[PDB]
Amino acid sequence: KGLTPQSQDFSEWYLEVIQKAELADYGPVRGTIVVRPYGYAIWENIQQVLDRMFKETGHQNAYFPLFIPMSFLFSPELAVVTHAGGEELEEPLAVRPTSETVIGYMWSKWIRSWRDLPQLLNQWGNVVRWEMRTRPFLRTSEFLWQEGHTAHATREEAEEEVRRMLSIYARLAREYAAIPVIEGLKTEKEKFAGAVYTTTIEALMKDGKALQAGTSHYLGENFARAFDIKFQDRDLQVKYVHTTSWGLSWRFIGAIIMTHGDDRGLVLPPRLAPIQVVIVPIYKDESRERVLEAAQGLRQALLAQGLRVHLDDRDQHTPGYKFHEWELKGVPFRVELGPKDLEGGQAVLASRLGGKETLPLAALPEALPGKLDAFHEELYRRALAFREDHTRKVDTYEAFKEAVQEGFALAFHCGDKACERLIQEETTATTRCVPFEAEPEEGFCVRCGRPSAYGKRVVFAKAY
Amino acid sequence: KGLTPQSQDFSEWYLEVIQKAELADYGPVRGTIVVRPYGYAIWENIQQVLDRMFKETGHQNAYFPLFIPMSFLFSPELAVVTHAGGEELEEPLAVRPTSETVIGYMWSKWIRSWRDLPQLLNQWGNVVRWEMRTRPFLRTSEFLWQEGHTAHATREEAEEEVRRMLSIYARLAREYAAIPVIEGLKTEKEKFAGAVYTTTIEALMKDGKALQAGTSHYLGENFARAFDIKFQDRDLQVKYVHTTSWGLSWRFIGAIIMTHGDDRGLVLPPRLAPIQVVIVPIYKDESRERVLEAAQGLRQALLAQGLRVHLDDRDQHTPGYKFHEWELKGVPFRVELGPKDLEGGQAVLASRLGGKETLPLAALPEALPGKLDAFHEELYRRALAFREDHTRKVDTYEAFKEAVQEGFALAFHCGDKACERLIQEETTATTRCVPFEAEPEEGFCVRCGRPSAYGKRVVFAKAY
Ligand code: PRO
Ligand code: PRO
Ligand SMILES: [Zn+2]
Ligand SMILES: [Zn+2]
Repeated sequence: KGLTPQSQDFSEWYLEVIQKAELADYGPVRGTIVVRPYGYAIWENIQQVLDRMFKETGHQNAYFPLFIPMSFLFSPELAVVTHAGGEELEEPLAVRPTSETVIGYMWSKWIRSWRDLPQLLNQWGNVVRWEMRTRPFLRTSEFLWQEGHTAHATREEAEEEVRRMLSIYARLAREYAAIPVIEGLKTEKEKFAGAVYTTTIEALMKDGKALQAGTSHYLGENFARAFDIKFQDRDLQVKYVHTTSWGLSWRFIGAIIMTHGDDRGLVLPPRLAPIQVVIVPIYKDESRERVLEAAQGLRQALLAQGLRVHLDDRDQHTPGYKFHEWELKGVPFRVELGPKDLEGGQAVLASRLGGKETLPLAALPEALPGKLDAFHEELYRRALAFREDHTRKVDTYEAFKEAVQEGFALAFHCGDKACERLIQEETTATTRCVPFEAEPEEGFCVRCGRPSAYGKRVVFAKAY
Repeated sequence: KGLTPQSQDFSEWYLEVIQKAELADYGPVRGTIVVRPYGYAIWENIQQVLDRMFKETGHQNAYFPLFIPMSFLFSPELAVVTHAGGEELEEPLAVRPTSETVIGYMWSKWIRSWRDLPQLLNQWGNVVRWEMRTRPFLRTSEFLWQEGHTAHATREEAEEEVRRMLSIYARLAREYAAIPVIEGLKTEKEKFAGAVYTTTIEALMKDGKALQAGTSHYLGENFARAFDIKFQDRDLQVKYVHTTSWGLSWRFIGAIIMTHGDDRGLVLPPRLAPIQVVIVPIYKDESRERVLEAAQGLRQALLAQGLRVHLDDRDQHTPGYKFHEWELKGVPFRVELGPKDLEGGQAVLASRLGGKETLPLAALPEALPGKLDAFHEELYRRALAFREDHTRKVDTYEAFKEAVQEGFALAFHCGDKACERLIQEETTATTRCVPFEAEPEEGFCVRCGRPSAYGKRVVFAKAY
């Protein structure tokens, strides 16, 4: 019995694919999950790519405390520790749901003058925002992520940092995850608490719902003032720094799953997939040697190409079982190398996106690289296609209600929080972002009729 | 205030070098510290080296929960969360002090047959073991580490795993940290709670005190039976699995500090140093372009050699500041590139171990690799020498008392926990380990006079 098809019950599909693809399981504590190897592998690949980009932009990792003094922030989202060291604590401690306060506290002492700027930090680690309904990679009390924090002398430098980091997320999304996104500003109601403004990249999942794939905020001098973070400038004048904050959690994995997955299971993007090419040898005692020798040789030839290949040499599972598992886990390509095919110097190259073809083993190494890129380009093409097919401009609240049932709704909004909150209360849909690049338009609020704001149509959609 | 020399007050020297090398700082919560970029970079290299070794030995990373059900274990060590989701928990959760239980729980349901073995897992993350007084990298409530957990079908396979890992640790210490260690067994009184036997690698710091650089435990089937972790063997019979456990925390960093640091600050082992060669460009307005062009050229030449080089062209600090900084931070080699020397195609290459010499930029790329290797060898050499000069066979408790005041004391012990405890109560010294490879000797306990156990002399010392 297969997975509950996407069109049947998308939600139940998602959970099942995660279990079957062995991406994760559920821990003994409600709301907490354990990321199994295969799943962790995806995370590690995302860490690596992001790290490079962070480093190339002059950022450095570090590590701040897990516990934060309540004074700095019981709110529901918080997991609070009231007892430690056997005794009850005078002031309870919050397990970090985010680290801006603690970092700010530390910057207050490290920063003295322009010589201590800019501060370009990043932290890979966990955080805790309490969750009851456990949904691997989408809803979990605890989750892993990357939270970058920076401090600058000028406002201009900070704002450039925000967009720089957002773009890095968009690039990871597009060039590495084959997930098309939309860059823009969150509305006042939707921004990060403490930030003057929040930028974001919004993606559209296969079930028509939007998902924020990453975020970068301009905190101005809000945290600087709160945590007394000032410096003496070259002009001998003492000023407040301007900080920024940017993060991307393993929710990005859920994005990968709900964007490219199908009724057969996962379909991982080549440039982030732990296994780009699995090799399943087909043989009998008589040809075991000659094939494994030809298989391993391929393995080595592929490695030499810099490809992430995996030789499923397991001598205890039918080639079908293997084939199924790798299909379930979304391995881009699969090479079935057997007796008869080998004899002509060829083998069969199965594509996860569908199709097969017997090619010459000697050509595989030179071919695969370019094929993987095609595979990636195709994933993106379809995703784009899907979005185009699920995006609609609306001028009436009746058309809007229809649109947010299928995907993205481009509506005019007055800009009033109460009006936007009403739209969510009635249709459950929210504002995703006020796109940076969008045809400039003026009109009237699709919900209250009053004159539109933002000078362009806002992206609306039901979101995760 | 300069660095309190080691001979004056080693402890104050340590706290001081850590602050001055900007390795870490104290967080807003007691017993908490923040690892600064430079310090974190050290940890990263350690992660990378250990990761490669773990992977080459078939281990895969995963990520289990931060929270552990209290019933799986308020002990002083624990940091308990009693409130979450805006209400008081009916069952207070414990912040993991170690991931033995949860992983066992998971294994209970993941393991069914011998097909599901061996289970070779590793996790990189944080744990919390409440601490009152805070001492960077040695005593902190929260600390980062790597904890390996494996499950095996046979007892032999488990024990081989145990030693395999300890050896990897030992290799890390020796070949990478240039820190000589001693592989042996912890006595019954000093083993890991829940383990059959605990192996370890003991190192001697420059203050004559011992320090555990890492441990590997044979848990037998204690956890397996406790969490009902069994499998159906090939012989159709159902049996318990045998599990191991091994860890190495950022305490290893503290080891690197107290093993090679001098009165001038840190001295980092080349193979683990974030920056192996730093290039500080000294120039004037009329010579900025020429100096920087050559400096960058050298940077690229060294990178090409696979060396970790850094070009310090910060505008927020002067040359004086920098040279002092990199000395404090312990960079193995320093390259002073100025206009005059550049005219003759030269620069000053200074060694952290002491030395200077104007050399032609063209020879540096080809010489440095070798020089670094020598640097490493030298560090190790001295470290070996230091230990030799601070290890002493003792046959009397009086001599014992003297030896433990300088370093290692090779004494005979009855093996009684009571006796061993008495020794510590009296001298504060502890058994570090009963070395695997040591000259076989029979005798009488240095403290109670009763016949000796372990068939060899037991390593004693005052430890961290
Ligand atoms: O939680 C957030 O959205 C910000 C950005 C990463 C760190 N904190
Ligand atoms: O704490 C210990 O010693 C074991 C080994 C690492 C995980 N737990
Ligand atoms: Zn309106
Ligand atoms: Zn005794």
